[PDB]
Parts: sequence; structure tokens; C-alpha cells
Amino acid sequence: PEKSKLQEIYQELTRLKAAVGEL
Amino acid sequence: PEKSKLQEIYQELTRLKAAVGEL
Amino acid sequence: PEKSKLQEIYQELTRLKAAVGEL
Amino acid sequence: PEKSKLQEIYQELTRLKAAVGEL
Amino acid sequence: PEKSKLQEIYQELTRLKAAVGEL
Amino acid sequence: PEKSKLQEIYQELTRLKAAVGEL
Amino acid sequence: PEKSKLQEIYQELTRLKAAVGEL
Amino acid sequence: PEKSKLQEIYQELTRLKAAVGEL
Amino acid sequence: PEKSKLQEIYQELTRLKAAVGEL
Amino acid sequence: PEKSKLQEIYQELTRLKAAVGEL
Amino acid sequence: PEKSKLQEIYQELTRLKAAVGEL
Amino acid sequence: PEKSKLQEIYQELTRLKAAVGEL
Amino acid sequence: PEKSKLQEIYQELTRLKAAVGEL
Amino acid sequence: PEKSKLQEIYQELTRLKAAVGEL
Amino acid sequence: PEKSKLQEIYQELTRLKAAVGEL
Amino acid sequence: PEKSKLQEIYQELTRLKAAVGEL
Amino acid sequence: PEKSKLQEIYQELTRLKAAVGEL
Amino acid sequence: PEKSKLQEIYQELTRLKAAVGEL
Amino acid sequence: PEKSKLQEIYQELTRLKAAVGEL
Amino acid sequence: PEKSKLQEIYQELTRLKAAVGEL
Amino acid sequence: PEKSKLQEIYQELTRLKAAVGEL
Amino acid sequence: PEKSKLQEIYQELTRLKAAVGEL
Amino acid sequence: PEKSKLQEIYQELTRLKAAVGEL
Amino acid sequence: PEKSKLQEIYQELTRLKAAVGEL
Repeated sequence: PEKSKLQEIYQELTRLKAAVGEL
Repeated sequence: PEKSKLQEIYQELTRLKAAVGEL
Repeated sequence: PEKSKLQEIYQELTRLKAAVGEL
Repeated sequence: PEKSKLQEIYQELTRLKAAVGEL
Repeated sequence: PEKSKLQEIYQELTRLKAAVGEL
Repeated sequence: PEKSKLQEIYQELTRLKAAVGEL
Repeated sequence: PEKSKLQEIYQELTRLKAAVGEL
Repeated sequence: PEKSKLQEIYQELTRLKAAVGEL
Repeated sequence: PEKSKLQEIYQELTRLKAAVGEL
Repeated sequence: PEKSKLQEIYQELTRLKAAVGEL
Repeated sequence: PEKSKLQEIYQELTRLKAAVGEL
Repeated sequence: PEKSKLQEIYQELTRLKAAVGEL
Repeated sequence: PEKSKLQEIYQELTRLKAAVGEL
Repeated sequence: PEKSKLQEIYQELTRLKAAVGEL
Repeated sequence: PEKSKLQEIYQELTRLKAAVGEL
Repeated sequence: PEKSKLQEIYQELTRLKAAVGEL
Repeated sequence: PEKSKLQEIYQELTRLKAAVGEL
Repeated sequence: PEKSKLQEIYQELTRLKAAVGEL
Repeated sequence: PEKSKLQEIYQELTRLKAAVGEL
Repeated sequence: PEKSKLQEIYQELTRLKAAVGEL
Repeated sequence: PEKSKLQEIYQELTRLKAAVGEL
Repeated sequence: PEKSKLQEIYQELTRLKAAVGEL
Repeated sequence: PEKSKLQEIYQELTRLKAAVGEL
Repeated sequence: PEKSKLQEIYQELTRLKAAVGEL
């Protein structure tokens, strides 16, 4: 597992948090 | 921790993003 | 990072998916 | 990948779970 | 927002429809 | 809460508007 | 969609029910 | 369910309240 | 306005029709 | 109260007007 | 249509009944 | 039932009151 | 004006007709 | 009181006028 | 037609009856 | 029954009173 | 003038006719 | 009193006038 | 014809009866 | 019976009174 | 003048005729 | 008294006049 | 003819009877 | 019987009285 993978996971979570905040 | 684990995590996030987009 | 950490992360995602399915 | 990264991921999930519980 | 809220809204509408039908 | 619920609510309102227009 | 929205919808319905009861 | 749906529901209620006030 | 009001109006008219028929 | 009620009231008035015109 | 309208109609009928009783 | 209906009813009553006053 | 009044008028006329027939 | 009553009264008066004219 | 009219008619008849009784 | 009828009746009575006064 | 008056007049004439017939 | 009575009176007077003219 | 006329006629007859009784 | 009849009767009596006064 | 007077006159004439017949 | 009586009286006088003329 | 005439006639006859009784 | 008859009778008596006065 590489650093760039966890970043991409973290970045998805961020975009999921923002979507819920628009519900 | 192996690569296939983070993929499965990433893949779940994807299916969570899609579900919220149908709310 | 240890295996048990990614499992706990995966398990949280699971419980988040189920909550959204009850919205 | 370091321990502090998975913690930050876990912590985001936590704050996402709480937001959905307020929907 | 939870399921029980939309039900209570739907149930009010129902009782409003019935009242108008008695006018 | 799912999309089909708000539709059913919207559809009831529609039939309530039409009933009042016949008073 | 937030909780305060469905409340405002519910509250309008309430004031509509009361108006019809004065017809 | 999206924000624009509850608005459209709220807006219908408004036009229903106004119609009853003309009875 | 309620159903019982229009009935009472209709019933008065009836008793007015009968009175004129005795003139 | 329904449309057909006010019509029946209006129709009675009509027949009362005609009776008085024969006095 | 409002309550005060049917009252005013009912009140006119009353004064019409009384006039006929003086014929 | 609409406002214009009760007005037309009220207006007929008026013309009935005037006719009786000419008897 | 009531029925019994015109009868009393008619009845007087009758008794006037009979008186003239005795002149 | 009906039209036919006043006619019968008027008709009696007529026959009373004619009788006096033969005195 | 008003009550006072039939009275005046009745009163004339009375004075006609009395005149014939003096013939 | 109309006003003009009772007048015509009253007017006949008048002409009957005058005829008797010439007997 | 009453019937009994003209009879009394007629009866006097009769007794006058008889008196002249004895002249 | 009827016309035929005064005629019979007048006719008697006539026959009385004629009798005196033969004295 | 009035009462005072027949009296005056009756009174003349009386004075005619008395004159014949002096022949 | 009319006024002119009793006058003609009265006038005959007058001419009968005058004839007797010439006997 | 009465019948018995002319008889008494006639009777005197008779007794005058008889007296002359004795001259 | 009748005409034929005075004639019979006149006729007696005539026959009395003639008797005296023969004395 | 009046009473005083027949008396004067009767009185003449009387004076004629007395004259013949002196022949 | 008329005045002129008794005069003619009276006048005859007069001429009878005068004739006797010449006997």
C-alpha cells in the first residue's frame, strides 16, 4: 500500500462529506 | 495491510457516493 | 499501520452504508 | 503510509456518520 | 431528515384531503 | 427518506389543489 | 435536505388544516 | 431526495393556502 | 362554511315558499 | 359544502321569485 | 366563500320571512 | 363553491325583498 | 294581507247584495 | 291571497252596481 | 298590496251598508 | 295579487257609493 | 226608503179611490 | 222597493184623476 | 230616492183624503 | 226606482189636489 | 157634498110638486 | 154624489116649472 | 161643487115651499 | 158633478120663485 492510495481515499471522503452537507 | 484491502475500502466509498446521489 | 485498523475503517463504512439505506 | 493517516481517515468517517444521523 | 417525518407529513395531507371532502 | 416518498407527497398535494378548485 | 425544511412544511400544513376548519 | 424537491412541495402548499383564502 | 349552514338556509327557503303559497 | 347545494338553493329562489310575481 | 357571507344570506331570509308575515 | 355564487344568491334575495315590498 | 281578510270583504258584499234585493 | 279571489270580489261589485242601476 | 288597503276597502263597504239601510 | 287590482276595486266602491247617494 | 212605505202609500190611495166612489 | 211598485202607484193615481173628472 | 220624499208624498195624500171628506 | 219617478208621482198628486178644489 | 144632501133636496122637490098639484 | 143625481133633480125642477105655468 | 152651494139650493127650496103655502 | 150644474139648478129655482110670485 502506497501513500497516494490513502490520499485518494481521504479525498473521496471529503467529497462525500460535502455532498451530505447539500442534502 | 495489503493493496487489495485499500481497494475494497475505496470501492465501498464509491458505492456510498452513488447512494447519496440518489437521495 | 496494522491490519486491524483497516478492518475497523471498513466496518465503519459498512455501518455508514446501512444508515444511508434507511434515509 | 503512516499511522496518523489512517486515524485522520477514521476520524473523518466518524464525522460523516454523525452528519447522516442529523438528516 | 428521517422516514417518520415524511410519514407524519403524508398522514396530515390525508386528513386534510378528508376535511375538504366534507365541505 | 427516499425519492418515491416525496413524489407521493407531491402527488397528494396536486389532488388536494384540484379538489379545492372544485369547491 | 435538512430537518428544518420538513418542519416548515409540516407547520404550513398545520396552518392549512386550521383555515379549512374555519370554512 | 434533493433540496429542490422540498422547495417545490413548499411552493405548492403556499399556492394551496392562497386558494383556500379566496373561498 | 359548513354543510349544516347551507341546509339551514335551504330549510328557511322551503318555509318561505310554503308561506307565500298561503297568501 | 358542494357546488350542487348552492345551485339547488339558487333554483329554489328562482321558483320563489316566480310565485311572488303571480300574487 | 366565508362564514360571514352565509350569515348575511341567512339574515336576509329572516327579514324576508317577517315581511311576508305582514302581508 | 366560489364567492361569485353566494353573491348571485345574495343579489336574488335583494330583488325578492324589493318585489314583496311592492305587494 | 291574509286570506281571512278577503273572505270577510267578500262576505260583506254578499250581505250588501241581499239588502239591495229587499229595496 | 290569490288573484282569483280579487276577481271574484270585483265581479260581485259589478253585479251590485247593475242592481242599483235598476232601482 | 298592503294591509291598510284592504282595511280601507272594508271600511268603505261598511259605510255603503249603512247608506243602503237608510234608503 | 297586485296593487292596481285593489285600486280598481276601491274605485268601483267609490262609484257605487255615489250612485246610492243619488237614489 | 223601505217596502212598507210604498205599501202604506198604495193602501191610502186605495181608501181614497173608495171614498170618491161614494161621492 | 222596486220599479213595478211605483208604476202601480202611478197607475192608481191616473185612475183616481179620471174618476174625479167624472164627478 | 230618499225617505223624506215618500213622507212628503204620504203627507199630500193625507191632505187629499181630508179635502174629499169635506165634499 | 229613480228620483224622477217620485217627482212625477208628487206632481200628479198636486194636479189631483187642484181638481178636487174645483169641485 | 154628500149623497144624503142631494136626496134631501130631491125629497123636498117631491113635496113641492105634490103641493102644487093640490092648488 | 153622481152626475145622474143632479140631472134627476134638474129634470124634476123642469116638470115643476111646467106645472106652475098651467096654474 | 162645495157644501155651501147645496145649502143655498136647499134654503131656496124652503122659501119656495113657504110661498106656495100662502097661495 | 161640476160647479156649472149646481148653478144651472140654482138659476132654475130662481125663475120658479119669480113665477110663483106672479100667481
